[PDB]
Amino acid sequence: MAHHHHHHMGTLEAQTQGPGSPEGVPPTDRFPLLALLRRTLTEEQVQEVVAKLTDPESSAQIDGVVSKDEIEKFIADVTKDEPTAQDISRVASRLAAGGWPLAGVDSTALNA
Repeated sequence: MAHHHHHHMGTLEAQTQGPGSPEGVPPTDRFPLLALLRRTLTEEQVQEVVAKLTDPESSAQIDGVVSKDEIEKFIADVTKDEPTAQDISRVASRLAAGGWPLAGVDSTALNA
């Protein structure tokens, strides 16, 4: 009820850059790209969501519980206001592919 759905209207494949060529970066919450806080979760903000999500201790007090719905909470927490299957899927893709220690993860593919 009330909730509509704007169809896929967006051919604007955005580019990336960062400081130049972001690779070899350590898993540090404070990247230069974290100077952007907006409703529309771009890569940086998604990687931030997962950077928070990946700490199972902190989540236990941020909202007070640990349940996988937490993804939605953290997304909406980033001024998204609108955690849809898109957001949950992307974030989930990051944390799913974000296999900690040596899982074969790319230290550059975390950017776009």
